[PDB]
Amino acid sequence: MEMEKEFEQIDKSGSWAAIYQDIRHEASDFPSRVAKLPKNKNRNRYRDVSPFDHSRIKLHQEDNDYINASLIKMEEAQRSYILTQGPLPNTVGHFWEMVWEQKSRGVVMLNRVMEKGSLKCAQYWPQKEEKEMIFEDTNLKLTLISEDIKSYYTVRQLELENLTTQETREILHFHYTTWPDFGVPESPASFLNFLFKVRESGSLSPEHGPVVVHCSAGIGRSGTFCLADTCLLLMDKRKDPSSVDIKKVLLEMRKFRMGLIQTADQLRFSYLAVIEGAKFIMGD
Repeated sequence: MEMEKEFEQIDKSGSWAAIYQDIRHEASDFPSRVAKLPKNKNRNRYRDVSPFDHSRIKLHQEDNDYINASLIKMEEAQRSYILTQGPLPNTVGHFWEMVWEQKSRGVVMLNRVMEKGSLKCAQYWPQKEEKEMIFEDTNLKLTLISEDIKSYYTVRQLELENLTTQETREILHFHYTTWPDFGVPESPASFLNFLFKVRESGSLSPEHGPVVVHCSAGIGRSGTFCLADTCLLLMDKRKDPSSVDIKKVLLEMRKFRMGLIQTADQLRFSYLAVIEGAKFIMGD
């Protein structure tokens, strides 16, 4: 079925939970043996969220190459994304090592450091120009260059230096600051505006390594971001845009990382975002 009318049919019939459970039943199951080794327990935020072995990002290190991060490679859309958890106190150095080694231009953050009175990720970037961060375990230096605070999101320019080679690179930090503590946003308008700002920066484009996207576990809000982006790109590429099946796209992405889209409310919100976004692209 098309999307917008499949949407009203699920709303009127109140069957979002049943659609979402079908997705959970059909989703791929692949091994995650490296994630579960004892030496990696303090490298995982949640015991039930792990990267598959076949798609995990490897650090270029001979001691321990493990990080909780996955490469989602979308062949028809010609887009790649790295989805990862919010860094932990003992993985902030690994996180920036990955950004460096994978040649990423942008980092997309969809959570606040504290939510619901608890810490959802480490304070992994500097908050003042004159107070830079040094990660001694991976030999990197990170400096805040500039910051632009808007009503729904903040964009930062960061400089990452590889202290071994003295090479430097500019990284863009796109921080969506207004996702509510409970539930999903009422309108997708600010999320779409945010997606378009990431796109306009070049961070999603083939002349760079894959964008790095995270929330707390790296599967819920993070899944909503890449699912919406990929669905809108396919609608631009194909002769028949109404052929894009958001459930099929989601199952394809779940071949590369488990658990993408965590609730039926996130599934409904993803539909809404693609539907509204397809009107603004045009023709408009």
